[PDB]
Amino acid sequence: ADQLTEEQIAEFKEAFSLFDKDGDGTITTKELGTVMRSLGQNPTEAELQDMINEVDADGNGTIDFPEFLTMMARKMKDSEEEIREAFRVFDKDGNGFISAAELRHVMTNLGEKLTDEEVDEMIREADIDGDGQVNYEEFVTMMTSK
Ligand SMILES: [Ca+2]
Ligand SMILES: [Ca+2]
Ligand SMILES: [Ca+2]
Ligand SMILES: [Ca+2]
Repeated sequence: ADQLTEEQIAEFKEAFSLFDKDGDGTITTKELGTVMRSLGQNPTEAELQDMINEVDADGNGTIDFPEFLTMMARKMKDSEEEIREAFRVFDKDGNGFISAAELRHVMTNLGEKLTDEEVDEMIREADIDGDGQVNYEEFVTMMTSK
């Protein structure tokens, strides 16, 4: 159930507005296809009717904000949870920080051999305050939800 602040809904409503081109508050297959053709996609009509249908709670044939949002919050919510759970696997001593030895050790046990250099590269494309570690905040920014 969408608890959400005023900011992520400002994001979700923007997300919606870009789909609802003529602004009548609902997204049609024709409006969905346009967006998707725009982003380089190649869908069929049967495909679009299929997307509009799994989210069309009231079966009227178009997606409205309420319907759009229920679904976007469920997604966003499943994602935050799997990123939260992933953090738990790397941070094996619970300190709230994933260190190189942590990441290295885990990668090894995960079916992957990495060098000292490679690990530092990973724990450095995420590290925003040069301390040699990735905390949950830094981690969540790397794994932008999904
Ligand atoms: Ca519309
Ligand atoms: Ca609907
Ligand atoms: Ca740790
Ligand atoms: Ca850090």
